[PDB]
Amino acid sequence: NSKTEQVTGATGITQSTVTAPLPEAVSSLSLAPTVNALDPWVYLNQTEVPGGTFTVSSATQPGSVLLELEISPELNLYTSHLFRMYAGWSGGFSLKLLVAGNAFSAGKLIAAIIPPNIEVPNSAYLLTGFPHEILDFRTADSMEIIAPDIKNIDYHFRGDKLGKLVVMVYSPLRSTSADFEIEIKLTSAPLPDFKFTMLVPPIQNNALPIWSIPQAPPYSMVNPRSPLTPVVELYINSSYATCNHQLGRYTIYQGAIGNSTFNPSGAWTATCTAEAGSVTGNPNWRYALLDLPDNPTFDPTLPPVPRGFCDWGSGVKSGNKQHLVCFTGKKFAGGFQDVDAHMWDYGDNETVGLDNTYQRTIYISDPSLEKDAQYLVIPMGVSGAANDDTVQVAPNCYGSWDYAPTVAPPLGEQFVWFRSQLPASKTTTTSGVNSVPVNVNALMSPDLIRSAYASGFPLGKVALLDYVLFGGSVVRQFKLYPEGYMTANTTGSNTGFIIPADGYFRFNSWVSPSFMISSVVDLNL
Amino acid sequence: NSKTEQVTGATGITQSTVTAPLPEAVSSLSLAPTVNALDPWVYLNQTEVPGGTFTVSSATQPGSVLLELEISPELNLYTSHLFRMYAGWSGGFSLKLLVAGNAFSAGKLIAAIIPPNIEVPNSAYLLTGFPHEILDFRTADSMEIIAPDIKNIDYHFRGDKLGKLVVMVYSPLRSTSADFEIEIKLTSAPLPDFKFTMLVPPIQNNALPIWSIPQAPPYSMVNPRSPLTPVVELYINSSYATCNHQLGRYTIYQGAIGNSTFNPSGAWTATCTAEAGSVTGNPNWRYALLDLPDNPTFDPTLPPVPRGFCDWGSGVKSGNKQHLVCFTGKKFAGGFQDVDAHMWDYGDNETVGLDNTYQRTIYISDPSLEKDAQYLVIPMGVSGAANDDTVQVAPNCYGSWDYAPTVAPPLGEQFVWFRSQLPASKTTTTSGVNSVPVNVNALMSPDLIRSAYASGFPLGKVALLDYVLFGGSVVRQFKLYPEGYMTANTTGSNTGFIIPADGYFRFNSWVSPSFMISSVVDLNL
Amino acid sequence: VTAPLPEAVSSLSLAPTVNALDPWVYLNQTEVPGGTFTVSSATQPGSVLLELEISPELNLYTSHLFRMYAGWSGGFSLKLLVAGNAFSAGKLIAAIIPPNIEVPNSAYLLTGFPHEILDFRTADSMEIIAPDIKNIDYHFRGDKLGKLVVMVYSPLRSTSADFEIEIKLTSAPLPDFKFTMLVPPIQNNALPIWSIPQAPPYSMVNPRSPLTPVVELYINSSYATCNHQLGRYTIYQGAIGNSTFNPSGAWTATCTAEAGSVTGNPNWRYALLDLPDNPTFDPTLPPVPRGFCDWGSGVKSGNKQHLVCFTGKKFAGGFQDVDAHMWDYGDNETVGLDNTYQRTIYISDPSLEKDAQYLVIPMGVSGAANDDTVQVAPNCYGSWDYAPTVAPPLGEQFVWFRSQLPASKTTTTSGVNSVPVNVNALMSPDLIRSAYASGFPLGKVALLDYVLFGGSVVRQFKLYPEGYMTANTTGSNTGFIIPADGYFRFNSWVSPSFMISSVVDLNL
Amino acid sequence: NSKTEQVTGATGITQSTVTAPLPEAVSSLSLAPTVNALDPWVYLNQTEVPGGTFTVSSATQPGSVLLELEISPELNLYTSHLFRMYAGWSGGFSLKLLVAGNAFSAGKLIAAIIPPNIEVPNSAYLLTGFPH
Repeated sequence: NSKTEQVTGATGITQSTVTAPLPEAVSSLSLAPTVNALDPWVYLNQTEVPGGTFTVSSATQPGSVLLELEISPELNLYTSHLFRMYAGWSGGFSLKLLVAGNAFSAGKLIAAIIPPNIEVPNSAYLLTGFPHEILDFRTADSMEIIAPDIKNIDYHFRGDKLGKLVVMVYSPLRSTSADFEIEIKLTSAPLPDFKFTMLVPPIQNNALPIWSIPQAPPYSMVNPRSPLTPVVELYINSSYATCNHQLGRYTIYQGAIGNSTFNPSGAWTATCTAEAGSVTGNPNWRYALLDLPDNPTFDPTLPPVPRGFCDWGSGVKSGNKQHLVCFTGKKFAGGFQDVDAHMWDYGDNETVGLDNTYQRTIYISDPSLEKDAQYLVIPMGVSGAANDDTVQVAPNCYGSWDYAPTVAPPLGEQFVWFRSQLPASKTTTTSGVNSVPVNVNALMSPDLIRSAYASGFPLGKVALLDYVLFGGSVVRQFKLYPEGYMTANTTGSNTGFIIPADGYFRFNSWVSPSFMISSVVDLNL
Repeated sequence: NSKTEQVTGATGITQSTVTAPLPEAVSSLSLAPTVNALDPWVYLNQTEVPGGTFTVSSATQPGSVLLELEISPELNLYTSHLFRMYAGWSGGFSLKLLVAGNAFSAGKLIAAIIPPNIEVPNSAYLLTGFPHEILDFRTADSMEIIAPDIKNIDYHFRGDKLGKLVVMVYSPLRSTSADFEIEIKLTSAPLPDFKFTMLVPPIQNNALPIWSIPQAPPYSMVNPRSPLTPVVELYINSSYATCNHQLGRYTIYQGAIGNSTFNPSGAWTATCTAEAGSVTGNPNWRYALLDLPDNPTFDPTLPPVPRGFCDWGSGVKSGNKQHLVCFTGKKFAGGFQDVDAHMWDYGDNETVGLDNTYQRTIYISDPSLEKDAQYLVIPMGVSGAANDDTVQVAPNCYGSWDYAPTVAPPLGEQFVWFRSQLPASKTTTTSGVNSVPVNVNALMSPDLIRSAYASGFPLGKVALLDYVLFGGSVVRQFKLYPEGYMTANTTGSNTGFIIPADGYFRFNSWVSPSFMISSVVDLNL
Repeated sequence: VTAPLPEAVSSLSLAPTVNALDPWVYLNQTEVPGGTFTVSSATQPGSVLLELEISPELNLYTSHLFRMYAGWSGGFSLKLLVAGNAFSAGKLIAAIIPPNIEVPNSAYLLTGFPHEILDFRTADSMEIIAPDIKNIDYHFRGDKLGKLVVMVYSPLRSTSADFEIEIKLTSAPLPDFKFTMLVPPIQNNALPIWSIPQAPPYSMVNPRSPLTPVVELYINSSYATCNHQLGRYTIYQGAIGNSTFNPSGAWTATCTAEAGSVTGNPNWRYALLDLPDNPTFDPTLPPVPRGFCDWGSGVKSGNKQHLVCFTGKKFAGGFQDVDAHMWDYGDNETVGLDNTYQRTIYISDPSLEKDAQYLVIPMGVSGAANDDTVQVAPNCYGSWDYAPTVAPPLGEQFVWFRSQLPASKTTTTSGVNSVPVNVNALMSPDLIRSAYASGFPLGKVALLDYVLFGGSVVRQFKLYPEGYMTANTTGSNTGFIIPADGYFRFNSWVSPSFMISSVVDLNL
Repeated sequence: NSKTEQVTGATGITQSTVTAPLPEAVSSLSLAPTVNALDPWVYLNQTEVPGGTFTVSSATQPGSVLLELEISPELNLYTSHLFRMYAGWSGGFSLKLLVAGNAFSAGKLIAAIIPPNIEVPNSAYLLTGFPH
């Protein structure tokens, strides 16, 4: 049907319609062993769907899909919670489309039902070929879409392909003011024919509807790329548009990726085997060969480094002017002796095949090194001319082993880094290397992703996180991606922006990867 | 009613009775805003209650309470899961008491309903003063107890005092065989009058019915008392009947306790301020005074140490024969210079008030230390004559600050320690201290407790954990207490028992603190 | 009759042909092919005793019939045959797990599923309805199916002398059970009955000593594990580790020189075994020629024991001066080469010139080598697929195929001297042949009768799909004699937790 | 049918059942030249069959067959004697299985009818595939 409500002041109308673009084939549930009814009050209340908020404005509708949601129990909060203790489900949902339109705007919206195994077109013209419903910004407030549960079986087990709701702009938004926006909110409630099938213990791989983040401050976060230094501040740099690190790379799906580990402190120390020969032109740059306890046969499919070993950058070919600093000793017997700060770097300069690379072979700048002895390596700083930027860029990774892929934030927003201050190691005698102060940035702390593992991310959504500072305002707002990085909308460049690490993360909602954060941090200080 | 079933072979009978010791006053739910019905199949199935398993054998019933369970939605698995999305509840439960009795045994059981705000007596004779039901081991298989929901209000909000089921042995078990036991299992299902009241978002402080532990191996666990060394093995020592550590002390309720921290690697390094004077008789044992960034005014209510600082033991008064080893440098400018392995210990020997104590003041064994300069301290080993036992016993804690209380395992079971091998720091020149190899044990890794925080422990129960080794058998079985330690039943002494750290923890069930683990590890190798 | 989960008759309107069963198959209760298990006082609570997929394999007749049909539908009726006693008490839980749901490892979680409490006092002759849970009209092959899980709820305690309760499931398809789409009877479901060919053990080849006939089945209390890479076969992928189906043809290998002479023993010269099947030196491929010897000598040994092989120089179309030389794996100074099943070996002979290719035919052991030393194979490292170390369940010991290697005595300076030694193998390929020809039921273990003396003496062994036989034994013995002239007779399919009633008395 | 008798002293029960695992197709004897009836008292008395005694104890059931008897006039003593003066026979037999069991023992027995030209399996699991 359709209901028309005259707005306050009689300057327009408001249409609230109920539409069923596709007739529903109600499953008889004949093969369902049990038909588990829901709480009748679940049908009667409408909850915001995860990822069902979008803002239509100018510079919108070049062909984009505003929201695309699978018709499933995950739409409603209470059905999503209930499904954890159930094995099957059936029945459609009542999709309520809240539109914050105005009588003095212009433009149209189209929402369509897309059956399973059908790709979503990137054109409203094609989208009109689906069971659809046209919406006008001048008079719309709420479209109740009776979304059917399209299926060729009596009830869904987990993993089945499901129908989708796709909403995109049909005609571009127009308004006199350039700042006008259209808030679009979608809420769901199961249809009265919705049922669950078997009672099962509430342990599932399905993501929790709400992720509860412990109020752990960022300073209590271990820095994967600098375990011995606490995280002191959250960092944003417009220059750092790309991360290639192998440490601090944790993914919601397949655990720690690249060379990352869940115990950065325990995996920070590594041992290397000494061999004869040195870098050409530098007789004291003795070659070393890192031990691979997890890859004893040195399979190319396995990482050519110990797990969690340092991935700091030292420049392309910069052995003359900068290096890496590690504590180096020799294991005499039941321990290491004569441990001192030595000078080291990856590769051997010149050949780009293995220099500035994350391979097995390294060199240590001291003549007393003798072969084939085992030597301790604890990377602890940079010495010659290294700054924050050169240590930010990790050495490249080659081969067939599963290294962490290079990632970049979507255009318009920057990475948020866990920044720690690495102190310098000054020396007054000739036994040191006289390191230099430097800051180390990591994409992501292991523990917060660990907290995310228990709940999990709905597929496929990114977590919108509120970062609360000193009891309420100011509240910063970030997006956490399942790939293991966190971003924020920015204006300006401000290479060196600082956010205090005294706050705590608070889960806000699930949003699409293309969602724009309403709260934009101004880089310009 | 009562049903008598003749056993197979006619060598006895089997009584399955339904009893209602206390009549139920069904709440009219007149003030309930909504009455949310449950899935009818929830009423029809019986699930094992958390902590509702006990084994009656010989050396039982000296007055003990076998099980004591509050009548609440937490009894049933599905009601416990459902209650997370509800604000109130009402109605009783159908408590099914499975008894694995035999016709050729002897003894009796008594189960009673105890109203709220009434203490549980430790005598069956007193327990007969409650609404009770007598059970005989010869003929019992299942008593259905209609447990009422005793209340003076229409429905329960969270936090209300609830009635209890208490089961204890009425007459001692007797059998010809000395190894005979009585498995006692209790299962619950809500009564048909059970209802929920308001629909609320499923975010509550209530503990999850099932705790999902990630399959993180113990070697990937950070060692709080030795962050730089990975956990290599799980350790059991019959001698270690008491732990007084301030690191590795994490509690499900109030976070990290004592001096423990969630980032052991980041808090391992500390700085001290040098002052004039040395320990009497040792001019080179220069006094040092640890900096307290979190306690700048040095309030006695706050810890007199930096968070997460080393709590290793060095003996009562043993400065002559053993010490602690730390890397010590002086912060010249923007970093520390001349960092070398130095010799240090808590207190100043002699006075027990501050020596072998966890207070602010320490001494460092070098003459070149000058005051009042700031010095780096990274504890990394022990030098003189320290062994595993002396480092196991942490220095004592005094004052009004909230230090981690000394804990001991209940009689019959021993602590399970996260053991790591700390390598020695040998020196060939005169600039070292020549440390000694030693092992460091911690009660509990921070991350596993962190995983426990998301789910939480039901109050008040301990988690029974299966430790699976190399794909199934052998499966070791431990109890994890909310205070932050893990135990196991043992036979023998075997000071130095070793359990591989390659497994993973798997949650089994919730049990009472007094529960005896069926799987007993034999200490004698 | 108890039904934890109701049966929903699946109409079968979409079935092309509804193939009705023989009506007498419904009326005859038949033992479940694999639903046999034992409960003992040593069985830990919460341990899974029986995992049964609700499929046409629950009944002997339907299991045989299913090989002709592409689809099926309908549940089963299960009857408990509990050989209980008057003295034991305990509980069992039988839960119905719907498809695509993981089986929990604790009784606490298992009680969440539809279930039934089985008390040994009254569990006998109790009827269990095994529902067919599906959202489709009928099942195809390879579809996920519901499970029947039987777990110990209360441990079996006895008021008298301890007894082991034996429980057998008996099944009959429910009257709604139907088949669809007749297909040729070559389908993948394992045969409910396995017909072992009549062949004595002594007619089988010893994988770890092809040249020596197996003359004994051997049980040792001290062999708690097996790390061999030879004689390792599985029902699923056949030969595993470095095992081969032609041990005799794969026994000989060749090696090449290195220009090295071992640090400490100049007479010991290394060698690099060539890998015709691994010429690209792939770490993920075995760094050993296929089927090559995996005898063990010890750790940091060599001054007291080695391996003996026939070594010759290949000149042209043959070999030069084949003589018994004395060899061993890896070096003798580093872990990862010594006592490691890898490419590098050393041969004790002064004359081993540059880049020459030398034949290697392992033949025995020398020095202070013992049966125990050769029993333990060298370790395996790397990412190449090697056979995992296996151990029998507690209370059961491996049954070995024992051979008698004769010594080789030399009265001159040419050649070395060997010591008599016995070599054991987990399994000859001959027995497994028909086994994976017919297949094993999912998760079940073949119970075999070793018929001896024409039937007067019959030993019972459990043949695991992983490729070893275990025997229930009492007492301890460093070596047990079993004649190899008998033959194996298939008894039934049992769960791996089943305890063999007939116990071998080792201390005789 | 089935009859349950309570043992003396009430320390157990005793089941005496009558079972017909395979329905009998009674021959009409249409081609029989004469149908020679037996003494009615022969049907009424039960005689021990030759070879129909076995002792089940420990070290038993490794797969063995305790007894295997052909259904023939040789089962009964009087029918065996009578068959000597007769050329043909038809009809089944009432096989009574005396078991000296006790309530405080454990174990089970399976008895099956095996049709002609079918080999006897050496496994109880296979034997369950017969009318048993």
